Amino acid sequence: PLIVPYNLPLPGGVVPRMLITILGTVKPNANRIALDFQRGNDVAFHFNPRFNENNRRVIVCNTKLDNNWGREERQSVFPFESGKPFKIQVLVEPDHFKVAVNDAHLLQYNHRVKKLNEISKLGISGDIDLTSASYTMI
Ligand SMILES: OC[C@H]1O[C@@H](S[C@@H]2O[C@H](CO)[C@@H](O)[C@H](O)[C@H]2O)[C@H](O)[C@@H](n2cc(-c3ccc(F)cc3)nn2)[C@H]1O
Ligand SMILES: [Cl-]
Repeated sequence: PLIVPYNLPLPGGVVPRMLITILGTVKPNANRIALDFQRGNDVAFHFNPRFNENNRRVIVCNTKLDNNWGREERQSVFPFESGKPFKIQVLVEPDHFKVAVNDAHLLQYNHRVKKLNEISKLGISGDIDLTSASYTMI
């Protein structure tokens, strides 16, 4: 329903209590997905499901500053399944992004980029059919 890669503007950046919801379906035989919360060219929060990294499924999270990736954070809980519909919810909290998939808490990612009100775009990329991408305040 939406064209991938998709850019969702986040007007005025993010703020605690802001909830971002992504609905879509993973393609058959998917290889990768990425969500990129961006501050200009920097990536404040990269959330990257990998379906086949050495025959393991893993989510890699990181930050990109001045074109350099930092220290990866890895989660081996892997809630996505090729061919199936999913919901990703990203709740901005004071100290971290809090991510739930299909209504189950998955991970938290501490804020490395601290100018939250400059994290003004979300890019959505990879091997999905994207149904919708939106935000609200809770
Ligand atoms: O850190 C995180 C980054 O990781 C690297 S790979 C990394 O490379 C290190 C040096 O060789 C190595 O040391 C680490 O082991 C290994 O993980 C990815 O290319 C990076 N990426 C992934 C994507 C991407 C684009 C579109 C999509 F739909 C899905 C994903 N765009 N950029 C990024 O995910
Ligand atoms: Cl990747």
